[PDB]
Amino acid sequence: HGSHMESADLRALAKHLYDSYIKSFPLTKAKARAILTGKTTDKSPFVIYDMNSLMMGEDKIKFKHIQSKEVAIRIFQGCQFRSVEAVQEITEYAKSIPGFVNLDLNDQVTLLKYGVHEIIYTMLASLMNKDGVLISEGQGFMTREFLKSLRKPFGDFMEPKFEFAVKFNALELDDSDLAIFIAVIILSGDRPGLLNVKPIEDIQDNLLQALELQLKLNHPESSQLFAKLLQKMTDLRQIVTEHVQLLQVIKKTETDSLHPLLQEIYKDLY
Ligand SMILES: Cc1c(C)n(Cc2ccc(C(C)(C)C(=O)O)cc2)c2ccc(C(=O)N[C@H](C)c3cccc(C4CC4)c3)cc12
Repeated sequence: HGSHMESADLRALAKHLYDSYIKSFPLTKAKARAILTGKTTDKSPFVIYDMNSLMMGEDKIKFKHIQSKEVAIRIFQGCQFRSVEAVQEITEYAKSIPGFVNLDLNDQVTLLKYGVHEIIYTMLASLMNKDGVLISEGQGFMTREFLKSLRKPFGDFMEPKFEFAVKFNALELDDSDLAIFIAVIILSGDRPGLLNVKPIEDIQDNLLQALELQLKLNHPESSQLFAKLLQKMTDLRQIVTEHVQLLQVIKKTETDSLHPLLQEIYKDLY
């Protein structure tokens, strides 16, 4: 429909959330895609396609701590070290969402608990194509087929992430669309264990309308793209369930997981 004063607010909200999306996250989908196509002035990332290429990229790494079994551990421990840094960047973006910090602190924890994994899955699509995924803030690129070649419990922990990304990146969403799409996931008013739901649903419905207005403007072709995104929010919860069910098996009937003190030692040291 036509414009008005309310449309001026949703476009300003979309820009405000976009400004926070650029600052909260260092590698946006715009630059992440520019690295994959080689059309960026930055150096080409190191490619990990076989076991031999992996034993050359680790020589560029500073540390050296964990045999064909230590590979599946170091690789898994790697994204675990980015997942902990992910929450740092996701929380800063969540705090920048207008009205999130005014919620109850117990709800802010509950929204971030069940929602951070879906954002990790969502933003992971911005870093990967049909061949591999960008790792270490665009410094490396690990092949999808190489992640399949890992040991049996670890050859299937990245594949659900690639299958969702191929269907998700087929929508050609940009940083402006993904900015509003993440906030809607954060402000999911039906997270198990919320205190005040009404103030959260007001923000989500406000973010939903700012998202639908964004998609109608930023995507003239392909109607019902807003309905396609809402189905992806339902797909993520099914994928996170299969991921958290697989993560508890590798952390209890496989690895030791990383020690709590060692993780903070590696964070502040390098
Ligand atoms: C498997 C893997 C993925 C898939 N990546 C991409 C990735 C991007 C972005 C995200 C988030 C969630 C932040 C996102 O933006 O969506 C997640 C995963 C990686 C990024 C870096 C590394 C990694 O080993 N680094 C260094 C070398 C490192 C740092 C500390 C400790 C160690 C080893 C214990 C000694 C290694 C691994 C991976």
